[PDB]
Amino acid sequence: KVFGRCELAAAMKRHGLDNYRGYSLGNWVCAAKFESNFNTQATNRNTDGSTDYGILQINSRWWCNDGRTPGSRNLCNIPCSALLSSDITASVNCAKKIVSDGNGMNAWVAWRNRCKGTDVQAWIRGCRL
Ligand SMILES: [Cl-]
Ligand SMILES: [Cl-]
Ligand SMILES: [Cl-]
Ligand code: NA
Ligand SMILES: [Rh+3]
Ligand SMILES: [Rh+3]
Ligand SMILES: [Rh+3]
Ligand SMILES: [Rh+3]
Ligand SMILES: [Rh+3]
Ligand SMILES: [Rh+3]
Repeated sequence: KVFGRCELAAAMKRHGLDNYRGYSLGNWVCAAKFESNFNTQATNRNTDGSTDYGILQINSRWWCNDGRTPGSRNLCNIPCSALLSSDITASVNCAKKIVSDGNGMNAWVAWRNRCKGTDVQAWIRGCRL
């Protein structure tokens, strides 16, 4: 499913991301924009053989099981395919664990390089939230 910007903002808000670990909703929407272009079905292979899945491009190296990432963990206790669903519940719940692990949103390289320090509020402008 390819979310609209405000549609995704609304779903992220309902699921508790707004100000989660101190990160305003615009941070999460900006991250999703540059990670996946709001596409829940997005996948990308990493150089190390792990794969990133879903709207927030969650990595099989640590967070989910895809059966093809040797030596990896499954800290969110989910198949990576759960992260591709039209329902963002699994991605949000796993994202909450990632952002709590010490590095905050710096875990998402595209957030660090493209969202951090910018006017992220722009990403939720106009939405009925
Ligand atoms: Cl914001
Ligand atoms: Cl594996
Ligand atoms: Cl932080
Ligand atoms: Na894994
Ligand atoms: Rh808000
Ligand atoms: Rh890499
Ligand atoms: Rh399985
Ligand atoms: Rh649901
Ligand atoms: Rh839902
Ligand atoms: Rh502004």
